Amino acid sequence: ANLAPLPPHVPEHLVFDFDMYNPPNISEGVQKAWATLQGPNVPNIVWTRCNGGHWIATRGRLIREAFEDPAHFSSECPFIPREAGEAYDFIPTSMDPPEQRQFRALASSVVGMPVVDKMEGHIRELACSLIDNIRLQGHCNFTEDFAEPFPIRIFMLLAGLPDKDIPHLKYLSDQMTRPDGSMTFAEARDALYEYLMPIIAERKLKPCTDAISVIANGQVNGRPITSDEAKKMCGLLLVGGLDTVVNFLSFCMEFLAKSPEHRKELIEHPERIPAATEELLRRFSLVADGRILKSDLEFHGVLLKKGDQILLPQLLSGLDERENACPMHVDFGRQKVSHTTFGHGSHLCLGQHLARREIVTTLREWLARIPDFAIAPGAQVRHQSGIVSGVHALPLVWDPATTKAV
Ligand code: HEM
Ligand SMILES: CC1(C)[C@H]2CC(=O)[C@]1(C)C[C@H]2O
Ligand SMILES: [K+]
Repeated sequence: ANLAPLPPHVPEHLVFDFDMYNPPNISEGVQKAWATLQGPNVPNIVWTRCNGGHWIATRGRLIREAFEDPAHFSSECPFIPREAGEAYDFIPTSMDPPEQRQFRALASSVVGMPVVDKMEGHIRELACSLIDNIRLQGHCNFTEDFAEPFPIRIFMLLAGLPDKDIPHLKYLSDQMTRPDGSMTFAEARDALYEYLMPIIAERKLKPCTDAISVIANGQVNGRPITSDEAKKMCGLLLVGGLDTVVNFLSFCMEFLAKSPEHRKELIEHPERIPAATEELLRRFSLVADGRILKSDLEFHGVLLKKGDQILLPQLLSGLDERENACPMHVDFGRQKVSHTTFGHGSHLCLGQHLARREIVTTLREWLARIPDFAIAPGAQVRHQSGIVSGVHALPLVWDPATTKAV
């Protein structure tokens, strides 16, 4: 990991060379590898020299404080490294208020609770279909056989995209969150745009009721959304639809495959699933992005200079022992589940109703049919970090005679 030379305004004792794309002991799990930032030795604000050099807030309180302070911590450059944050132009995420407010309203229209409730029957049926089909085999590669097809196919149906384009779209979205290096962020962004611009154009000529039609034919400030804004908005929805829930589901199922007491609780008390969903979202939070400083700022005794970037990992607040006692322990009866998994401040995630509904459906439908399962013997479940953290592969095994037709 290359280290950028230490800027002169940054003092030595705050330096902690954390690589957000390669955190230390990832074999303990990516959330526990990020939590090394909250170890005993570690200041609450640190400078890392990796990825061009940037600050990191490591505590839930400072993360929330920064997220509620867009006048100082701007969304104009929200990704590390700078080159990616500079090329990030998705809408509404790259706008500060009040400008982002009306775009947020358009985006919210296509993935909001009215749309989730409209899709619920599609969501239920595809999840049951996927889990039937594999129920009698006694094994699966969960990432490939459920975690990817279930949320992506729902998102493609909501956006009206053939699905068939999934391999290409999935590969581009991955490039922007956990890059492999064969493309810059801008190169993946520009390929996503070449895909989207003709569909947007096609859909102003022949509108359907899908999400891309509704955006391209939308309005901000009483005037038509432009072609330029429509593709930056549609692009954002495509990266969240393809690379968030997908990764999160694998984390949960890996947890449940090692935790029979937790499985039984959700089978015997199905009304507990929504609360367990919240506690799995805290424990297996997976997003981390950042902000750029609009001005010099003395932040809890540390001088941040105009143009510094600061990583404010959304996943860290709920792993913070100051927010949740015994934070690595999953407790479905936790009296207060404190987290910022879906963000904080004016950018709080718009697709979170879709995500919760997909997570709850996975939990209920998988456990109604495959109540007993395990990680394959001698399998290594390998994690991966980035803007969105993930799981490489999750081989599960189970006895088909202990499954259930429903
Ligand atoms: C477990 C699943 C998900 C998690 C943890 C998650 C996380 C987040 C986080 C942390 C942010 C704030 C980023 C920032 O402050 O810069 C955000 C924003 C956003 N997310 Fe999600 N997301 C998930 C699923 C989805 C899905 C499926 C969609 C569907 C399109 C989506 C759409 C959006 C949008 C549109 C925004 C921008 C809101 C704004 O900037 O005003 N998310 N998400
Ligand atoms: C940070 C996000 C999770 C959020 C904004 C992004 O770029 C994401 C990676 C997808 C979208 O939902
Ligand atoms: K920008």
